[PDB]
Amino acid sequence: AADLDTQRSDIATLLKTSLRKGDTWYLVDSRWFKQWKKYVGFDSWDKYQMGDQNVYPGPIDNSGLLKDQSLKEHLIDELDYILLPTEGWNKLVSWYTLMEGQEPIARKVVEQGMFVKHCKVEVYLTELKLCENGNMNNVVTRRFSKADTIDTIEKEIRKIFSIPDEKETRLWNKYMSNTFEPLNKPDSTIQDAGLYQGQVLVIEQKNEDGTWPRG
Amino acid sequence: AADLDTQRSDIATLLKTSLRKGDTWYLVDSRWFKQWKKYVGFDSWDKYQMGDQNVYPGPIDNSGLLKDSLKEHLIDELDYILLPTEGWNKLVSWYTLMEGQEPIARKVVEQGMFVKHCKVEVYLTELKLCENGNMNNVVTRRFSKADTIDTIEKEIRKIFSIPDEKETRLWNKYMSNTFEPLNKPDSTIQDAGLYQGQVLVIEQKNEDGTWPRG
Repeated sequence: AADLDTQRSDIATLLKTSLRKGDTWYLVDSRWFKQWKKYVGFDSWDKYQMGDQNVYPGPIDNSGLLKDQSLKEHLIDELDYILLPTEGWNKLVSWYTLMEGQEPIARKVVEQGMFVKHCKVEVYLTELKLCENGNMNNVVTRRFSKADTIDTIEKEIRKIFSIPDEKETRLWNKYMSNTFEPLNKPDSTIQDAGLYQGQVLVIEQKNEDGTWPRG
Repeated sequence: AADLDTQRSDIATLLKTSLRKGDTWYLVDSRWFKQWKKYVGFDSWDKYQMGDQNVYPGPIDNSGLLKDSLKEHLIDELDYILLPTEGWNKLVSWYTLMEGQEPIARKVVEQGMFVKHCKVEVYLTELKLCENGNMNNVVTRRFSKADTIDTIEKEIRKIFSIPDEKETRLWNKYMSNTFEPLNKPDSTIQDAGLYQGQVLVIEQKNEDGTWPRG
């Protein structure tokens, strides 16, 4: 076995281990653990029997969490068991053994991705430079919120250059000199579209012909 | 004005005010704000000049933050602190706003952020799986809540030896015999509203190009 004081020290430390999707963690019946906590004096409120061999936990016993080898339903962490990382687990078995006729209870970490909405004070509105294929020198500046959509913008350009509700158009994002990317997701927000301060947007009007002025 | 102890504490809880989309907050130059702090004993480790005129902030001055009109790459907390409407008015009513100056009002914007939550998955989700032509031939698998409809379909395809060539579609079949189409391959089992013991049915397109269920 080990020094009783390092047993609690090391385990105390391993319990802090951070969850990494994929890693394997093991279950330990909360009852056995308590026998082990009492006997190692883990808690500052029950560290009064460490050493007593009448509170020797013996082999690790997980049978409480088991109906068959099959995990009882509605089990709650720190309630019916605690969890340990590969390391801290092996350390426990190498001090006490695993009660013959039982296989370890291994489970995996699951990661759930999600898009949270958070509020910030928009100190800088995104400043765009707007113009039209006809006259590239007539640049008009507008400031939008990052939460504003492309649609909100296209409609603003339309209004600025008095483009008819009935005329078809397309919108181009000018990322770098001589480089044009379409902006064809009306409902995309400025943030989601990756438009940044000072960016040039070019609107193109469809010819009375059907053809586009740019090709 | 108001006494220093209340100025400090008033402003202190106001700073903790919550960010609500559409709300208006006001910028204050850190230069002025650091002075106010010292003048009011805001920071507890720095109360030594509390009430000295040496550190009397003055009227509120944001000209540091302007060009001759907002300077770029200002940082929050470093160049400026932000105050709710009420906190602003208080400061103005205490030291007012320097002449030739307007407040710097900005609004709360809401924005997306991708975060990841992790846990030990103690109980996997059990599903029943079958091929549409054969309903009585049911096979159970246990999946992770993180698995996708696509990952599940692939698995089912193996179980029933459905060569890739065959196109397939997937259904959640309810006790009522309602067939719900699972047609978002990238939804996780959870995001797809799939639950322990539910029944999934894989349907193969006919050779002639028609679907069994139409």
